[PDB]
Amino acid sequence: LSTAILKQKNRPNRLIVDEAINEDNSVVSLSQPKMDELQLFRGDTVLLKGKKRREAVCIVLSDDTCSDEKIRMNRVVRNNLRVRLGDVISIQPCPDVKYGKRIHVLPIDDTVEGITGNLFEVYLKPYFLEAYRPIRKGDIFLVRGGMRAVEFKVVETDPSPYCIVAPDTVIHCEGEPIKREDEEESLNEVGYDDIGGCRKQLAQIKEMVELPLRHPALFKEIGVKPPRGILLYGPPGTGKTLIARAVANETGAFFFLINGPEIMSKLAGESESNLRKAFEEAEKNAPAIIFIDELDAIAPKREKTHGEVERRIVSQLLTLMDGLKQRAHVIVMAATNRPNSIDPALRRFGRFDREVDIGIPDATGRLEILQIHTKNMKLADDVDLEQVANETHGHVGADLAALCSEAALQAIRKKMDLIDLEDETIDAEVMNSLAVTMDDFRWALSQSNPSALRETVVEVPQVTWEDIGGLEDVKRELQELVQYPVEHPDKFLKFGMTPSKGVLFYGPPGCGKTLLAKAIANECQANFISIKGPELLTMWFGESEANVREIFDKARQAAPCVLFFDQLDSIAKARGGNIGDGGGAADRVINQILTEMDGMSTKKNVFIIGATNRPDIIDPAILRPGRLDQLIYIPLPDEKSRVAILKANLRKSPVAKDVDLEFLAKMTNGFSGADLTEICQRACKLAIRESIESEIRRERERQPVPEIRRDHFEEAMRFARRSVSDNDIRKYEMFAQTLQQSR
Amino acid sequence: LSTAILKQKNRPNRLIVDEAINEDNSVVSLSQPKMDELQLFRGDTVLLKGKKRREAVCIVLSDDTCSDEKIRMNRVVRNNLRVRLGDVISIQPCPDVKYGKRIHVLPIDDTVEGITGNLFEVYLKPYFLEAYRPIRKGDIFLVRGGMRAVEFKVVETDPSPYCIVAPDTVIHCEGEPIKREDEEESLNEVGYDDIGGCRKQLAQIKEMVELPLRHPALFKEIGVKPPRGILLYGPPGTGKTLIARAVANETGAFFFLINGPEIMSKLAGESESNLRKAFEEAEKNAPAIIFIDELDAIAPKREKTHGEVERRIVSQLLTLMDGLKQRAHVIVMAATNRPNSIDPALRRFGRFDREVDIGIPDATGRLEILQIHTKNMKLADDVDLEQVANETHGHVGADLAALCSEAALQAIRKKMDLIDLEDETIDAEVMNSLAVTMDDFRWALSQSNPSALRETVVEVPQVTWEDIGGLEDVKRELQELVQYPVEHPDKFLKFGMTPSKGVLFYGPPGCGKTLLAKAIANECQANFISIKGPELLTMWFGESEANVREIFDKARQAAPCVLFFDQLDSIAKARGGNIGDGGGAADRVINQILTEMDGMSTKKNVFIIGATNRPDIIDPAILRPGRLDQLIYIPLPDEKSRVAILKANLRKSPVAKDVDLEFLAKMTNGFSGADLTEIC
Ligand SMILES: Nc1ncnc2c1ncn2[C@@H]1O[C@H](COP(=O)(O)OP(=O)(O)OP(=O)(O)O)[C@@H](O)[C@H]1O
Ligand SMILES: Nc1ncnc2c1ncn2[C@@H]1O[C@H](COP(=O)(O)OP(=O)(O)OP(=O)(O)O)[C@@H](O)[C@H]1O
Ligand SMILES: Nc1ncnc2c1ncn2[C@@H]1O[C@H](COP(=O)(O)OP(=O)(O)OP(=O)(O)O)[C@@H](O)[C@H]1O
Ligand SMILES: Nc1ncnc2c1ncn2[C@@H]1O[C@H](COP(=O)(O)OP(=O)(O)OP(=O)(O)O)[C@@H](O)[C@H]1O
Ligand SMILES: [Mg+2]
Ligand SMILES: [Mg+2]
Ligand SMILES: [Mg+2]
Ligand SMILES: [Mg+2]
Repeated sequence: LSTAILKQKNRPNRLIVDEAINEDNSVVSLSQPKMDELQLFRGDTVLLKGKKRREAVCIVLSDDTCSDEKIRMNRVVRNNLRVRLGDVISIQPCPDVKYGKRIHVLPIDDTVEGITGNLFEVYLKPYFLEAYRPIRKGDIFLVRGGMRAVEFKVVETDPSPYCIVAPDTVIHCEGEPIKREDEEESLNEVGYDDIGGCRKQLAQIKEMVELPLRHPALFKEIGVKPPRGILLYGPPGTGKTLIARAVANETGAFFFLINGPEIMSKLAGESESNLRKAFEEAEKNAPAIIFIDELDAIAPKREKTHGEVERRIVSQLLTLMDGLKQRAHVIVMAATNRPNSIDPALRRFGRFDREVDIGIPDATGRLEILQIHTKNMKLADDVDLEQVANETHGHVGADLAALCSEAALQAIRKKMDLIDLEDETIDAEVMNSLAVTMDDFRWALSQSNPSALRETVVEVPQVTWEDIGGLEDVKRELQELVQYPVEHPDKFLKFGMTPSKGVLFYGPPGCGKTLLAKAIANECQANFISIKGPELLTMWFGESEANVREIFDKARQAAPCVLFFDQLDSIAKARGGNIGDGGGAADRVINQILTEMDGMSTKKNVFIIGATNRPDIIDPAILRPGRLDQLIYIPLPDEKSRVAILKANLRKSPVAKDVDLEFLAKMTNGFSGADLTEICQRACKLAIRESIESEIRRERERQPVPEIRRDHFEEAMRFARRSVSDNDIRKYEMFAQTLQQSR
Repeated sequence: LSTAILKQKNRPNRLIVDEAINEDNSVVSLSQPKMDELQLFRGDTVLLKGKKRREAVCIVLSDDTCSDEKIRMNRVVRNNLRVRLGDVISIQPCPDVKYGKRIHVLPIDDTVEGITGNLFEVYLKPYFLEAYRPIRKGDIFLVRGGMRAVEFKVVETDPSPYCIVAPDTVIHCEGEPIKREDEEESLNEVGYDDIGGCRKQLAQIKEMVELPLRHPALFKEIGVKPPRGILLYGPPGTGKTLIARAVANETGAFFFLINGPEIMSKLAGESESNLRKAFEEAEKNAPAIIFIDELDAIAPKREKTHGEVERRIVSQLLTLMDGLKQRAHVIVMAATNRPNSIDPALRRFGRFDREVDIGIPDATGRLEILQIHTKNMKLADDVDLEQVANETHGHVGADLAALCSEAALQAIRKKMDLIDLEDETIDAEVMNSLAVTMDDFRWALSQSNPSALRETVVEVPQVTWEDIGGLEDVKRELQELVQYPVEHPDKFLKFGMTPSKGVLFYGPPGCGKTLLAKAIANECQANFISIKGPELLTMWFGESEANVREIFDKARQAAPCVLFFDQLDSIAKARGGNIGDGGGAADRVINQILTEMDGMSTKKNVFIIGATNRPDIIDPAILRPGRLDQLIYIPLPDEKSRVAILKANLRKSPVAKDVDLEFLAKMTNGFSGADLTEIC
């Protein structure tokens, strides 16, 4: 119930926005029982409160067809109130609305292009002649007249912001034409409703910022001071500065914006004075909100700062934050991608004391974000955004916006066959037939990738489970560990049993350890991170473990995720394996991997997979419970599995019907999966050699091979060798025997 | 569908540029049926649109010999329209072209060298007398008369930009003469047609940079904002800066350049101030393009950056791209060859959201690059660019340009002994005779090596397959090893199986393991990286693995490449044999080689070949198929080989007829090939 502040509550003034029947730009209608409930009289002026602090004046009337909870209200004041159909607005009477003296209204530039008539007599005089229409400073109204309808913007009113347009009120239209860009930017201004997937964080921010500034007495009587510093921290793209934009657009208090690097100045000491002057500018316009974007830019650790001016700036900020209690009416926010780099003194109680964590949205959060970004988008009927939000597993809101933009560009590509770039104009019918479909979202989802992982992505060959032969039980387990919590989250969480956070693959080389990982990457609907072992190591001190920390943190945001540590022999070898280990850089890397895997334990599933080649050198601390709990032995295929391996490799290759894949398996008593592949590649190469010789033979006399035959496999069989010998197999069993005895 | 934007849809306005017959500078010729198709009347003034947003005005005159798909025009308008014979331009009516009031023309300096008379009366007044010539600002036209034909530049007109030179129109030529260098630079300006091998990338960049600018209504209708950030990445020489230059040249929007290190300044807060001033200037002149060249110079990782000024620069860039005050129709482009070094915050959407990879071109793309680079050059008829493109395997566009320059330099060299360095002038006959032959491409190609490989280059003693005696079967496996996947990639795909890309040579010393590698380096048509074993290893903790990674990454960039390990038992030994071996780095290097050879990445045409004296210490993982899958045993020569080895050594050696090499093979039984050479 921490979101009770978000709940819009029941107010009699609340009404639903609906299409108008006869309502013009200055009159609205309410139902007669609602008029009697609100004590609203016909002919009274009423005020409508919408989103983004947008307000308008209209006359209230009675309509017997109007629902009680609903209002009849036309589109001009819809755009004025910045609301759409279905929205909830507030209505109250406004007394003491006097006759207007002078108003300055100016047309919209694109609504008057090519128009040279007398604007007053054609447009303003007939519309306001003896109508007594109520207006507001900044109102937009559409007037019919001349050869094309014209919209105007009110620029000045006398008095302001409310007055009555009387027949003797001075109305003039001279002035510079208002550009469309300003009106469009004001219309597309961001509000709270733009924000999705962070309702809890939105409630926290509102009750930390808006409620104290709006009602300081409500806190005063109970005797608790408002929170003076709020820190918004999270991974890039989550919507921190979007929250800042929403607050700045829909708060009552004056808003001051500070960008960290902007504080810097060349003159000696002027940067601290700039921070100071910003704070006193907040002082004069109290109450106020200060937003310090990129706080880590100007607030590093003073223990680690090598510059005098930066250290002075941090200390000056600390002094200002300490005095912020003396201010009593100023609230400061800060957004940072790395909260850990900020000096801890700025995180002490009384300085950024309450920290809000803007996190990765869930499935319903991603659905909300997608719906928000598709509100201006035009969609067909086949589109279902719930599936799209389901398929985006680790995507942050910025990634979802990128997905929507890519899908729109894909629809534009689909229409690019008809549209011509070099054309001076675009046809109307082609423009109208343009629309976004499910196929565009599916293409975008194909090309979609979280921005956090673009540095860990690798191009993996196309591998599907049918490509892998044998290991049928192993395949089921891998789907039973990965696919069930991904597809059935409710089952696992309800039971409450602790999961295995690892599956170590130990087996002879070429038996499918890496292919199973490729199958996970291509099929399983979870973000995949492939870590080649010795990538994380760095010769420079401290960074080698840092790369381990960031990678483990990197998979943390994108849960569901699979962290594939290929060849654990390098990063995680036995403690004391380097008996000297004077530097300890390898040892500290092994310890760091231990810290992270034990460090995180929560509902969101992050699977760590290691495809070790020879598992005995691995530190057993990795294999001990709590880390890599489940182990799968990837064995050499038997006679039945080998036939599947031969079929899976040869399924895309045209082969003779005479070739018996069952016969080849029993001859290959001990061959691995890779060895069976070499038999097929060797046979394929021999067929190519014949085809090259055949085509040379035919062209030589003038101046082939449709499929691999039985003789081709016969010639390729003699070159075949058994890669992994019997002695190598025993050690792989020996590791299992030692673990089984301990188990 | 990806390159749908690059389709040049056929419209009647699209016409082929053709030579002139009797036309002067101010007219072009169209076929009568095509005129009736577009309702064009003879004598009408029309507006011509060409490359690089270049416009010209010409009069339409009918010709029965003019093709319906072609338009006749002279050299002057073609140089005005920045097009060539065989290009496509758009022709449309240009009404309301008024009579000129007063125009300013300035002659070209090199056409007036030695002319001291009144340029007006000598050239211009006869040129425009009762002609009503249509002219446009910036046009270049040549006038005959006097002592030498003189070109003129129209720098200003009244009205603008189109007017007709009427008899009363004032034509004055006073002013500062125009430099030749400026005209040359403008004529050799770089456009979208100068970039080859990047059709997908050009499609993406045109969709991002050109399409929203030219049609800012499609996105308004569909209700989205097109991506406003492009990050071009790839190995050096692929053309990222070239694509930036083409975009700057061919766009109408204001274009601002930001070189990386130019931002840095002495005084505190001047780097942030410079970035802010650039972005504010772009915002004022919206729509605009900002190009940040060498972005990794000023945008490194904040967590990996020591100096606080650099982190402040990164934060300022982050706030400028996306902050509380969003950008106003500004597109930001950047080019780096290390996209991973860029800070992770810059890569998300609302920033460098679209990352476009300028990869190494394949055969057809590099043929396109060669055609682009040879359009200005003059070549003999015997040349074949297709063969030159086929032979250049790992070359990048810069390397192809270097090949062209080297070939032209060889063409100059061939004509050197005729001409003199200290002579005042070159013989005109030598200049006319001068041309680039196929021999010059062949020589430049022989000396041509990729830029990526200018470090891993060694001198090889030029061994041929005939130098190696015996090993007849092994040679056939080696020749078809590298030839088949590159010469016939279709055959593998038709049979649908991956080629084998690994060979291990093991045998007694002196039997030709290193010799076979020498022959591969010369005879085989693929890049060759030869590295001895221990050279990769380094004192530092992570360097020894990073060295292995960059060699394999370098071989991938140069595919098809052969990566030969001279003593593979050095760098690839059995793990666990020595506990505490060094810092454990030797075992980790084996792991690095293991993942690079066969891992989760897609495998290119990189053939890994290794030779080892003692293969028993080789790590069994390295021997697994998919890594050195073929284990070739090169044993001591039999009697038949011992004859061949003796003959191969002495093939260039004058020997007596009486000595019988056949007997020598029978006496030696366990002799190695090195031992046989010792006798010789
Ligand atoms: N929860 C959300 N709901 C709706 N839109 C969102 C949400 N989160 C992000 N976006 C959108 O995705 C983009 C995120 O950019 P923005 O700069 O606001 O994110 P940020 O995480 O605060 O940034 P940074 O980490 O760089 O400070 C914007 O286009 C924003 O509108
Ligand atoms: N079950 C299988 N079905 C089909 N192909 C297989 C199978 N097992 C192995 N292969 C083949 O072997 C190769 C896969 O080797 P992989 O990298 O998975 O081996 P590994 O057991 O992880 O060994 P290592 O990492 O020690 O070399 C591919 O060429 C693949 O075609
Ligand atoms: N695709 C291409 N088409 C035509 N010419 C090309 C192409 N790529 C490179 N070139 C040629 O190579 C040079 C372009 O170098 P450029 O500065 O664009 O490379 P780059 O990839 O940006 O390099 P770096 O990353 O080192 O800055 C020019 O001489 C140009 O003619
Ligand atoms: N088959 C051969 N034909 C001709 N010369 C040969 C042959 N085998 C060896 N030689 C001669 O042996 C000498 C060096 O041989 P090479 O370097 O190829 O041996 P290797 O087997 O690779 O040795 P190592 O593994 O010990 O480095 C050269 O003089 C070369 O001419
Ligand atoms: Mg932000
Ligand atoms: Mg593997
Ligand atoms: Mg460059
Ligand atoms: Mg050797």
